[PDB]
Amino acid sequence: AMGIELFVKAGIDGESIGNCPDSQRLFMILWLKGVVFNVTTVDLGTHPPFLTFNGDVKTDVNKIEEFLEETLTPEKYPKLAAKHRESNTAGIDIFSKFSAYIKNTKQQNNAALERGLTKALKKLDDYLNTPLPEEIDANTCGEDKGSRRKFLDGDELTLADCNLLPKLHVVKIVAKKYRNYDIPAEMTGLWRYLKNAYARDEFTNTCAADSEIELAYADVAKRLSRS
Repeated sequence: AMGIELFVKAGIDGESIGNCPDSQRLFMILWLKGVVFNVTTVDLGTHPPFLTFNGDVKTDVNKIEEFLEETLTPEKYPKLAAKHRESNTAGIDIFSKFSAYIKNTKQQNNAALERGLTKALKKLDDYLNTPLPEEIDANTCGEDKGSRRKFLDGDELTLADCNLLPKLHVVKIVAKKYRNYDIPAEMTGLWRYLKNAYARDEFTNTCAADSEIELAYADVAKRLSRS
């Protein structure tokens, strides 16, 4: 861990964190590992974020994630992988559903696309509200016999969170700005998940500005013009 330089996307200001979920993903991982590293916002354009370890460039985001978990190990660094297989697949279809929802221009399809995103969101809400086996044994579940854990896998942030949280945040900001869509408040688990993230510095200080995210989708998202 002698040399760790992280190159994330830069915002319109040229210095701030720009909208790039993959960037926030790796940023959060390094932060949660407690390792010494440097961040440099650069104009990556369409190029993905990357990092250099001891001068050697690392590429991909999934491959970079595997390297960091395999290199920064106990006892000096905490293992950040999720213990439950289900935690790594919750909400995987959300971003895809959201993108098709906000990229649509025909009003005749809006309703269906919206239900698509909502259903994807409810599945994620369901997992977060269903107590994990540990909580059931521990009797760590609420009076509603409902899960009250803070994140996907448990009460500690994991690689699954570093991957999902940035996309989920983007979905919330953009879908609201360009469709006036709100993640229903009845999805108590999902909202409790999001609020917990906003309380942790590792997500807050690695997060792009609401205006930055919105401006980023100004061309991507389309207005429901055609019937």
